[PDB]
Amino acid sequence: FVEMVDNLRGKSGQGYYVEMTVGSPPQTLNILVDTGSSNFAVGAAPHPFLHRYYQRQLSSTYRDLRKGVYVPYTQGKWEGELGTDLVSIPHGPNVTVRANIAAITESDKFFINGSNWEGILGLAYAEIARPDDSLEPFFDSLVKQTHVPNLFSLQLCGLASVGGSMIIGGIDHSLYTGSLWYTPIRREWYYEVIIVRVEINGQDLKMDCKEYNYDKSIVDSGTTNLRLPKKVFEAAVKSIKAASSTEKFPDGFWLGEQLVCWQAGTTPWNIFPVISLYLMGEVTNQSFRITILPQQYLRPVDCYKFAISQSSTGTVMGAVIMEGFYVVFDRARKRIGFAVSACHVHDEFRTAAVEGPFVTLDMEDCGYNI
Ligand SMILES: NC1=N[C@@]2(CO1)c1cc(-c3cccnc3F)ccc1Oc1c(F)cc(C3=CCOCC3)cc12
Repeated sequence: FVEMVDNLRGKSGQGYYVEMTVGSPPQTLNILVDTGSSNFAVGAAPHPFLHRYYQRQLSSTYRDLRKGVYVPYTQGKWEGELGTDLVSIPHGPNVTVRANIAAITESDKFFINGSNWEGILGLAYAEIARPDDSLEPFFDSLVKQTHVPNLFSLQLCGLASVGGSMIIGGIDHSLYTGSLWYTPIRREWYYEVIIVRVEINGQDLKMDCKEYNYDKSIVDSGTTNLRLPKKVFEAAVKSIKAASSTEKFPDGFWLGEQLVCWQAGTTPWNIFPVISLYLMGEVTNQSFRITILPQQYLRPVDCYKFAISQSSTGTVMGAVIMEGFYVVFDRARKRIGFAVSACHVHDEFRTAAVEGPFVTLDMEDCGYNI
């Protein structure tokens, strides 16, 4: 899938985007790739932050659905007008599909000042689409209307410019080393998974594993940080604090309230512990683990921010997790694959890892239910 490699760009902390076209003749837009939502929505008015926007008046293939959509989320809001049009991905499969497009006509804290994207591609499932699950997500339309296989994979490589690959309809083996290990998609809404054990430098946090997935754990390309439920974050910080105690930092730093700095080239990587998440495996009583480095959870702003934070919406495996791995969203088999990314950032002492099998009992009890 050579044509799709390196089809993602971005700025640190502002997400990864892919070039798309909408309408006839095609209008080119850069679109944020978001596995944590399910709408395709694009700027359609001259907001001052935008390089460009969708001009429905210029598209002969535009169809109005004559319905509005209103989308508040935890950190912002957009609203718009529903329609369909022809959509393609220039550095994707050689196909063109008729997709739902929300033309964004009002927004708050959605667009980012200085960013180079103009819309959002929600790759999650219809259950969390707005206004409801009748609005078919883009990927659902793509698979229904073409022979593109029902899967995609992401290699996120990490203002400094970031890069990556979105392989639509397949897997590119040059993007990872070792084997893929798969964890089940628990339910098709978000890309929900189940974490069955957590270790900091190989030391089990020893919490009831339900806490790790309260109220859910998801794989989310549209979140920068690793977000952990409050109780788990407390416990994880406590352990990370202890493991790194040879150098002392202010309390606010652990809350993301301030940075920490060292002289260029002397960041003490080795004093910071690795973080391991064991995920439910494909087989009964079988798990595997993924392990990330401080290179993943200490974000450049040599100064750095702590990129793990507390959550009230469950665990979010954001860019901090994903930049460690090649991640396969195997929708066809209701599973997510992880393999060590060929592009992840590390040092000569430690590298991100995907390892298994491990023996883990009562993994079904780790899932949260109402
Ligand atoms: N993953 C996720 N995507 C969000 C929030 O988190 C998001 C992230 C970004 C962003 C910002 C910075 C860096 N990287 C990003 F992806 C930008 C804009 C943005 O917009 C929306 C949005 F409009 C709706 C929703 C939802 C709609 C319906 O229910 C599910 C949530 C989520 C998001």
